[PDB]
Amino acid sequence: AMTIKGRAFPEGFLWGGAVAAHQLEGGYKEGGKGLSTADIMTLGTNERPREITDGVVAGKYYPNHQAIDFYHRYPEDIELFAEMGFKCFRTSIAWTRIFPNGDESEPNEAGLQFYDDLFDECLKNGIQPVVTLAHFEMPYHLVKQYGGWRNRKLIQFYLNFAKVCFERYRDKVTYWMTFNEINNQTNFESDGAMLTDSGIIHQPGENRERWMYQAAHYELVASAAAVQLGHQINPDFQIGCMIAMCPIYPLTAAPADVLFAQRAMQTRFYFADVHCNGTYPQWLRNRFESEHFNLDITAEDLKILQAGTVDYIGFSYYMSFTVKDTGKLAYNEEHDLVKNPYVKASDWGWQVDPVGLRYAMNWFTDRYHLPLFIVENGLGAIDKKTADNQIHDDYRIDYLTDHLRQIKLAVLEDGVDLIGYTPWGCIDLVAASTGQMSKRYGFIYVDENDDGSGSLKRYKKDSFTWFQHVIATNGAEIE
Amino acid sequence: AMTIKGRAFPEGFLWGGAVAAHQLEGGYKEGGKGLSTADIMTLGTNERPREITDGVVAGKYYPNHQAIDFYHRYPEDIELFAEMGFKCFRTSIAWTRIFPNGDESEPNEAGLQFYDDLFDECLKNGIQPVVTLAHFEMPYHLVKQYGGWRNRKLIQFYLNFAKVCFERYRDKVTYWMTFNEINNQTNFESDGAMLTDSGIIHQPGENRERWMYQAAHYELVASAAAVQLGHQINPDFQIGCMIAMCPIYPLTAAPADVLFAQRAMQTRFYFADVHCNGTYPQWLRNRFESEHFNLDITAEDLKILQAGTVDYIGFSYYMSFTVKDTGKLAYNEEHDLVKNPYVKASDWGWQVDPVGLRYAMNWFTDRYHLPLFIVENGLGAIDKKTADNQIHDDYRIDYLTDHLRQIKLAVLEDGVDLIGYTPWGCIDLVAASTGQMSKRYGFIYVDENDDGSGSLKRYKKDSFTWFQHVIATNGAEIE
Ligand SMILES: OC[C@H]1O[C@@H](O)[C@H](O)[C@@H](O)[C@@H]1O
Ligand SMILES: OC[C@H]1O[C@@H](O)[C@H](O)[C@@H](O)[C@@H]1O
Repeated sequence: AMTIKGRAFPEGFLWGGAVAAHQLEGGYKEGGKGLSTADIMTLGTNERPREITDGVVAGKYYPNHQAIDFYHRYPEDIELFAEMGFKCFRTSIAWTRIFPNGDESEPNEAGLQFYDDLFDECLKNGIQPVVTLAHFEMPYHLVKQYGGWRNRKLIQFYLNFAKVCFERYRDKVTYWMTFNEINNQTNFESDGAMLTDSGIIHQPGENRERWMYQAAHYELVASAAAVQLGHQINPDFQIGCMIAMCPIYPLTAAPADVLFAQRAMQTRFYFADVHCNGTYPQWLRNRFESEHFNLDITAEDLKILQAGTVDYIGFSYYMSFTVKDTGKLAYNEEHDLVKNPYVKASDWGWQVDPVGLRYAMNWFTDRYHLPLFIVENGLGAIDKKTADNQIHDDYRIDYLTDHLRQIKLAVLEDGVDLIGYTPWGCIDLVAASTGQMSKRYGFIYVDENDDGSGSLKRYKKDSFTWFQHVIATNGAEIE
Repeated sequence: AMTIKGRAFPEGFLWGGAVAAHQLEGGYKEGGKGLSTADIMTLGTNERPREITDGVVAGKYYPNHQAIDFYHRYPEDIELFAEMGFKCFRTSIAWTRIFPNGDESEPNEAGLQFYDDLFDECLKNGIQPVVTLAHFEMPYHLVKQYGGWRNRKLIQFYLNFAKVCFERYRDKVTYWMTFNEINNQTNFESDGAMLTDSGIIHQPGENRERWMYQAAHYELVASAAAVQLGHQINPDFQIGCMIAMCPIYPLTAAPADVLFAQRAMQTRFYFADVHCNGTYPQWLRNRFESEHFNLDITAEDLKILQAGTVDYIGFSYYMSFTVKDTGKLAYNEEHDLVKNPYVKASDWGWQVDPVGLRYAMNWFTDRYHLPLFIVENGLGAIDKKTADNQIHDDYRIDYLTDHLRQIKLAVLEDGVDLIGYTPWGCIDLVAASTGQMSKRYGFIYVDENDDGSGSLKRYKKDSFTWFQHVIATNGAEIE
């Protein structure tokens, strides 16, 4: 029964922080940038959904247009990351800075130069960029013109973008991921998931589930083609998938509940099966037939999938879910979840379950036997900044400490292969679900309110010093 | 929502029945046969354990000595199997008929001739033998002389036996399995599991768990060496493992219960991980270190394991288990199970859970992506034979029908790759746990009582006609 206190994480462990371009950069039309799917989502709340508009509508507030102005302020924000001691910085390359409309024959030089400048600023401070190519910010032109990822043509458009980035940043970036949280669209009834993952805005009469699987198929093919392409450009690239890991528990030991939870996880994680094993699960191929989807899946696609399996599994962890049998062995995330009575929840309703992260790490390890990278984890919570500009975020420290304890057990005791750990929203940024600044994740407070007002000044929260010390001690004190 | 009624199992499906040599043959010293570990186990009950004696003790009744005399009666019993329409017959080759003491330099010809005669009788009736090499009947001399599978020397002794069988029956047997229910010894406190799997009779002061893992290691190495050897002798052999598949559910959605059940299944099924993936799970290698086992595991062993992974997973299914968190993340099967309040149980306390078999089939498929073969399934129950020699075993038909429904769903809807299905104890035989005849599994009633008395006549139960019709219709009517 030996303590984990005093034992560090492995040597070479990548501590850092994670963001996405559209949530912090602002500068949404600077440098020739095109309009993205993030730029058409208005401000919402936990109770009122963001509105998805047909382009920019006069008079409406779009939080992603200016965000926190990291497009201009990155030198000073990176200084703060370096003060905390980050080894890496996980962000996205904005697709619309490189291919503003998506279907150009040549990339945008000003966009490429922006990321050279950003990555150089990181590297000058000893911080390695870790890059996600698709992160909920595809060109709105591809949505309007082609129907988004309904259209097979997007595979090549994505690959044109991937190729440019892999070549330009060949000597600057080692770790890449293809499609952020590709499996959010498991909830095929979620307008937000469908737009962010796939550029799908529902058309009357369409079969939502059918089109989700078609789009996901093309994305999986594009990912596999990109893994092969990237390795041709630089064989030392590590190219991963990115899975939203919300584990799903059975409510009870009733056999039907246990089978329903197994199918729920098969449904939410088939994307990982394809990314890692290179083949579709047969239950799901059988579903396509029994639901009469008639998907466009070719022999060439299947060959690409098998040849383009990933090097590691990047994943996010925030929460777990629970299900009971509904009477039909098919999981519909919009309707089939029940609240877990054993755990508490955040103010946005997200269940707090650190033990579930140890479960999840074992689940991925035993299924796939690949290295993992925790590329998002965090607690969205209200902060109050005091008169003397302090932020006493003990609630956020507690959440992160509790999750790190379970991660540390999974690494030291269970022997999970973990590349690194990057908390989400390390500088306060625009929330995805709601567009709120008030749902704060950061170690660094940004003085911007939900209505966009404020000085935009940055202040260190108490969690900044906490995480700085975790990094300095390589997690040794966590117990 | 299409019915499965009217849809058959796949073409080429192997229906049959399963037994083990020591449970039905009798003739325990005929033809030069040596004393086995089955021949030193006395009669018990659900409440009173079988006694394991040091060799044969005068005056005690050993049910396996004469069993049901299939050693002499096989021609007439096989006629009954052929009348039911079996495609295959799953049995073991008695290790002690081939190598009576285990360490001989040459095999026993009379033993080899017995299996030529038995297999020829099957094949003359169009029934293919399916053979398990080790099935709870190893030579007692190896236990006494070497300490059973505590001793590395048993690897070669097992391989001498395997080689002889593979060569002799090269043109008669396609499907082989190495070690029956290799994972029963997960319960390292079970005297029965330790003797039957591993030839281990506890010595005072020994660390039971440590020695279980050592023995299992040598058995896994022997299995992997045998897969390679068999394929050299006949590349068309299909050589499988044999896992006792009791799935383990969490009692509730409490995160600690879910993690404990995950570890319980990792513990009970690491054997499958080794047989299929070719490597130990890291959590378990870490356990060996933290429990200070100092196991004898060499680089050569690990190389053999990786090169000798199996062609298919043979498994038994009878029941499921449930667990709740005990406060320590280590599963001890003798103490850590709780009864599942959602299901009923047999008269020997075995939980009835057909849905769990669909769960299990998905669990193996998604973890390993190998074909499966259900080589045991059945209900041990009291039968009453009427005055007119009928046996109205509707309880047994019901159990088997309910399990076949779930199997059929797993094959037709979930797309699991299933080679065949062989109910256990197809002719009434001596129970393993207790040595009782009264715990009956068969389609064919044998008139022998728990004390060995009776005529030994065979009678068709109602389930015989039921299963004959399942085979004739290739399972099409099951709904
Ligand atoms: O992006 C953060 C989270 O958003 C939720 O809407 C999704 O369902 C999760 O899968 C995801 O991890
Ligand atoms: O042999 C039949 C059954 O015996 C029980 O004692 C074991 O625990 C099971 O794993 C096995 O399937």
